[PDB]
Amino acid sequence: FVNQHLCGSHLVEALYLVCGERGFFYTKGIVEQCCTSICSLYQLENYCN
Amino acid sequence: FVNQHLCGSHLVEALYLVCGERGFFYTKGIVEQCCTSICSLYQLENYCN
Amino acid sequence: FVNQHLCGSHLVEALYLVCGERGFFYTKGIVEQCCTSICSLYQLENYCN
Amino acid sequence: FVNQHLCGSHLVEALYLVCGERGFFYTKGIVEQCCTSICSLYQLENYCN
Amino acid sequence: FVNQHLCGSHLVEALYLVCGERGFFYTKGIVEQCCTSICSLYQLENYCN
Amino acid sequence: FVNQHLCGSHLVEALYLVCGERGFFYTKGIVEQCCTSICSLYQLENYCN
Ligand SMILES: [Cl-]
Ligand SMILES: [Cl-]
Ligand SMILES: [Zn+2]
Ligand SMILES: [Zn+2]
Repeated sequence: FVNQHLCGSHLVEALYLVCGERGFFYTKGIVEQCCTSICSLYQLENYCN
Repeated sequence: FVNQHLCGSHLVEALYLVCGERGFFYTKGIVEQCCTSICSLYQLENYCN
Repeated sequence: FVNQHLCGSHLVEALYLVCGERGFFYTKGIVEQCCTSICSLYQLENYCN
Repeated sequence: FVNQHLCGSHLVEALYLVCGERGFFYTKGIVEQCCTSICSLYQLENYCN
Repeated sequence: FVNQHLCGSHLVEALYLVCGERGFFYTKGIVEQCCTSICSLYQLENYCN
Repeated sequence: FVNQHLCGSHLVEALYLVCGERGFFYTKGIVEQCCTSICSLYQLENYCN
């Protein structure tokens, strides 16, 4: 599960893009949620600060 | 500021690489510190949660 | 621009995250808009086909 | 269905690099071609505008 | 194969960040190593110039 | 210089896409060449192992 590491890298970019200036909180956590099936941008707005 | 937005993208990848499994909190306060001047990996490690 | 070439790299990534399977058209003109001032994800969905 | 999404993220960067000033067209479909099997940079030029 | 190819992309970004101005070296021998099991920042320092 | 640092990140991505499995030696001289002026795909192949 370098697979997990790789997914996590993309997830933080996606979080960055969705959340913008409010920023976000990153925990794996989230990755466990979003690396099995794709999380929508709508779903990602949920992890913004 | 398109420039900070671009820099922020690199900054969140760097934070992800350093913090890894610990995860982290991303805020404007880190962007202002590390996208005005370059932060070492040692410094970013201080923002890992 | 040196700036536009790098900015374009980030822009195509944002377009991909936003448009997903719908896909998109990248045209150098999308860059003239979104690399001078920041385009929101909402704005970018407009370039999804 | 994350492996494909992760791959698609890299493919658009490759397209960006190969096509340059020409721009390119991105489609589900191009990803199934180039994320099932590795496409050479030569192959990718086919997707440039 | 595509996964290894993709993983290598993340590996060189990690090496760039870890090595900084020293620069770095990699081979498809090192990519195989750090993409089968995850390499620490410490292990990655081994590939700096 | 933060812009040199950021450009360098994109350059390694490009070098990797071009060199793939062959690998490369990444040094200051290459960032000075390809981050002051844009390097073509042919120019990048010059740095592959
Ligand atoms: Cl940049
Ligand atoms: Cl990946
Ligand atoms: Zn990836
Ligand atoms: Zn950049």
